[PDB]
Amino acid sequence: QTSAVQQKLAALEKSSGGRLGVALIDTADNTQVLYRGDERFPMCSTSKVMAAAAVLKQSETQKQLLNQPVEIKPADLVNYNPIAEKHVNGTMTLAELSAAALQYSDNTAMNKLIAQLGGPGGVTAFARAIGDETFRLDRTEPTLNTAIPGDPRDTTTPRAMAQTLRQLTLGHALGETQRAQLVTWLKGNTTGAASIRAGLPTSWTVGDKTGSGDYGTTNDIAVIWPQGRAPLVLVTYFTQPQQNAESRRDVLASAARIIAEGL
Ligand SMILES: O=C(N[C@@H]1C[C@H](c2nnn[nH]2)c2ccccc21)c1cccc(F)c1
Repeated sequence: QTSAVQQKLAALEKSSGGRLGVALIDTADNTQVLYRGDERFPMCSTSKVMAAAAVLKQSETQKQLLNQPVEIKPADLVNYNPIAEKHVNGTMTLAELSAAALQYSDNTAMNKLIAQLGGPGGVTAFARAIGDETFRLDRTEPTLNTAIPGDPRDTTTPRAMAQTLRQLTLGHALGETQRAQLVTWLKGNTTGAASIRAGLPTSWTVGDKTGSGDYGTTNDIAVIWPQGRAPLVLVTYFTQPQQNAESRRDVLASAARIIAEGL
């Protein structure tokens, strides 16, 4: 069946020039709204949530892991590294790398998380261990953002990512202190005000992780605490036909607004 909310999302998509994927979980009743919910989309930097969560999981059996120093060398810098470049020829702890990856979208920090997990397949292995059979990470930064249409590498579906984000932030995939740390990091994101947040009432509290890539790929995944309501989990993925297409964060805001008006 096609719901009123799904028809509004289809109209938004038709006027956007691209392909839109949405998954909402409303934890008030566990109901879900999906739009292209089982189609694959390139995750881009939204995958940084899975990598940070995997390191948090490791830290449950290594109390000092998040304080372990990691060498940052000049060769480790990639294309966008606003935090890591200040520490070249020095060190950052895994907590510092996680915070930089999540809150500033630092790509060198992401690569250190991936290396701590043994490579992209270690992030995928963590996803499988928490019940996500869909997520796949295949490459490091920056090439995981190529976002080529039809390419399965570094993709997931909106339904899978929403379920996983719920388990990580509101469920019990992580220990309680680790879940709280992940939520704190997401709530402190610096990059998200133009994306899902821009479509929601301003009184609501949001933690989110954005992503952007080639093909105008514009993504956001969020946990939302509405005024007077149980939390929502919302994934909005968007990608366009031309490699050099511009970012469209307004499309993600519009999708979130449609979702919020449909509650
Ligand atoms: O790594 C890339 N962009 C990051 C992704 C990161 C961000 N965007 N939205 N959330 N995080 C960000 C922020 C500022 C500047 C660059 C970047 C990329 C994109 C296309 C092609 C490519 F080979 C790499």
